[PDB]
Amino acid sequence: MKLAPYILELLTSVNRTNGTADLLVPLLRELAKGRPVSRTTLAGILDWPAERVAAVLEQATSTEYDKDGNIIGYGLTLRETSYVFEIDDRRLYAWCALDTLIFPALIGRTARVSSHCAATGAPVSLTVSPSEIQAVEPAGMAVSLVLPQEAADVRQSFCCHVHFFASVPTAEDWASKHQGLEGLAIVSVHEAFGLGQEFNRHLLQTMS
Ligand SMILES: [Br-]
Repeated sequence: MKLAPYILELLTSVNRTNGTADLLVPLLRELAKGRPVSRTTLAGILDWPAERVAAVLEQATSTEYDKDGNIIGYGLTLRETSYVFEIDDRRLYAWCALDTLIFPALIGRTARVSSHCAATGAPVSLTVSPSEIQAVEPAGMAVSLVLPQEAADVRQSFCCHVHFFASVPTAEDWASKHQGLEGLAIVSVHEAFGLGQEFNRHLLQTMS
């Protein structure tokens, strides 16, 4: 549908803290290897002062850490979620449905994505490559969107309301019960993948 309001707010959230975009893509690529990522490793890859890496990360209040303070989750995560993101036989996870559609282009890999419909519990799965989706099951799979909020916890304000559904009508029935969610909208998974492509396009512009 008319997804400009979502594109816009998603970008404002990345652009809100300088360096977030420059750090995101390298971190996603390293996490995609399936192992925890240290702050020092990230500094090395970015050629940034440690102080700089640390400031960006402190603004990203949903970031997940392990027992050593290594990064293990930033959209893409090693900690189990409802969104399975498998790349060459490494099972990783994503914070939400839209993340699984965005990451393949950013890490340059095709992913076997699977979840369950948030309305009915039905299995859903698809193959997401940098350019396209395939093997969409069910064909009519849908995604919920809400509007991102400034200075709100990203996982609790956005990611946790952005689900896969077995169909648009199934998703729309569900949405009619959750109209308190700001900007709640239902789109097809193809529309959501398109939204991810526009996000990624703008993101790569923001980068140095
Ligand atoms: Br609009």
